[PDB]
Amino acid sequence: QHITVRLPKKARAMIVGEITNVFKDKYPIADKLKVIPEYDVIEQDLCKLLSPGFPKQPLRVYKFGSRITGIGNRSSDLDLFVDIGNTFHTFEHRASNATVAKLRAMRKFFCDSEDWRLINFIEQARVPIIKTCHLPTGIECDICLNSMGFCNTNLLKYIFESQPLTQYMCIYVKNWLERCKLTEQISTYSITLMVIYFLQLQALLPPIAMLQIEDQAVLVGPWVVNFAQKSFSELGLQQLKATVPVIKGFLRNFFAYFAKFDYEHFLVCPYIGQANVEIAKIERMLHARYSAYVSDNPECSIQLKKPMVVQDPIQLNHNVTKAVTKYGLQTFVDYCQQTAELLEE
Ligand SMILES: O=c1ccn([C@@H]2O[C@H](COP(=O)(O)NP(=O)(O)OP(=O)(O)O)[C@@H](O)[C@H]2O)c(=O)[nH]1
Ligand SMILES: [Mg+2]
Repeated sequence: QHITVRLPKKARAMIVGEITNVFKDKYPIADKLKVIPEYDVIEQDLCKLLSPGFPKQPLRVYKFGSRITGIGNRSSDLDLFVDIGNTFHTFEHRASNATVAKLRAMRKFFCDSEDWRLINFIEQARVPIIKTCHLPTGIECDICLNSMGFCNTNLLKYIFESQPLTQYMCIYVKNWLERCKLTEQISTYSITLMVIYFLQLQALLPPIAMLQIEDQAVLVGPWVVNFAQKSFSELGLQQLKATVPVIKGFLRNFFAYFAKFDYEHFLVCPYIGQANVEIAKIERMLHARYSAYVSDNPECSIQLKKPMVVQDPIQLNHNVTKAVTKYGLQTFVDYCQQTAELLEE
């Protein structure tokens, strides 16, 4: 514990190499993948496959995840939420056995169909998923019955489009995480929220709470999933031109910030969007819907007694890094420190 975990060579080679890849090559690819014809085919085939099994039931498919927000690549999976029976606005604190049952019933169709290959069936994840290759396109699809990802995907799109610097940084840190082999502890989504929070502290992104001042709210259970698509100019937020030197400097400060962050006392909190949000105080700073929810359901409050706390800005009871261990956090912090050193001018 007294020794820093050495930054893996595969990451080191990417950092000391020019960041020009993302600006010139990976960004155009990521932006194209927000919309391609292949997704239409997948959604159609999913409807063709499943609606026979649920003939008299409403059915809609939603695309979400890294491809749809604009930080994906060629090899990314496509994340799909299949809503059977208009469950969109229903929130399940934990995947209900009925929901698992629904997914199990859906698995059979992928095994018997010719256009699909069942790759994996994951019942015991936070979000149970069917992992299946859409053979006509070769795209690996992760199919779930949870609407929240679609909702926070629409928020990230608004953020990325309003402040492209955010998207460049998420592409960079996503690749960094993969080269550091930290994906088992710190997910792409977690680090996306950390980029967003870091830029909120630079007065370049709004607190999400400032986009949900109600006058109306769209809810999934107790969570407010819509938001006002405010002009950044009416928020006084300047929209930066992303240049290689601008991205490099913000990346350097991003890594230095999370290298020195106090994870024992503070949490990453894009909902509040302010510095030094205390773990001991966050639950009283959340609004009436959260307060009422945990009052009646104390067991569903955010998990704060964990090495690393990164709060989802919509599903406010979700610590996205709740799985990070003491040593996983140490590794992340050590890598951030060495990365910042390598990015120094
Ligand atoms: O803790 C989590 C993880 C994931 N998600 C939601 O699930 C989506 C897909 O989750 P994901 O694990 O596929 N992460 P993603 O951003 O797609 O990146 P990649 O590694 O390229 O797949 C994310 O983009 C979020 O919308 C959550 O809402 N909470
Ligand atoms: Mg994904």
